[PDB]
Amino acid sequence: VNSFSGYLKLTDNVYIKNADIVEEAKKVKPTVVVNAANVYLKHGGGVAGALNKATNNAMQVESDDYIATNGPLKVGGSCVLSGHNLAKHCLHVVGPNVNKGEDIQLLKSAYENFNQHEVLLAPLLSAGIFGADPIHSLRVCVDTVRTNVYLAVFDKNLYDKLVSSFL
Ligand SMILES: C[C@@H](O)CNc1cc(N2CC3(CCC3)[C@@](F)(C(=O)O)C2)ncn1
Repeated sequence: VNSFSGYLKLTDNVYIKNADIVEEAKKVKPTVVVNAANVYLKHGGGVAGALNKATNNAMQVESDDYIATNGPLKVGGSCVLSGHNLAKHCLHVVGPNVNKGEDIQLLKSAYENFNQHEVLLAPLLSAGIFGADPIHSLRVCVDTVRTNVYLAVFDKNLYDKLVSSFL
């Protein structure tokens, strides 16, 4: 038993809700919140901009030190950093950004990072400003992640569409 409330169950291990991942995180304080990161951990907009703002920019400060030490992530890769006031940990995961021409097949590799964590609160990778089809992203999530994933979908309209088209 865990504290996630109001999710629709899609599969044995994947759950979905219409929620602001930021407000979902502040209430649940999950062990892991997933950020829709880029390789530079520049958290300017989309989910990343919203998460970072909710930490009062502490996420960005920590991220800049991480990059200064380690260099950029790989597309399809991830790193674990602090969850600040939102979660114990933040798993920064880089899905491909279609608006940069990145290969969509890397979306599966991105979701594989979730399997290193028993339970996660997460957005749909490569959705929103990353330019991928959220329905494809949901399919890859279901077909790749084996651990327990609670997906927060900000837009009520897309949420309804994802549920209604889910196979
Ligand atoms: C209130 C909002 O500002 C932040 N709260 C969100 C956003 C979100 N999206 C997902 C997405 C990141 C990968 C696709 C995104 F960038 C996009 O849909 O463009 C933003 N998902 C959950 N909560």
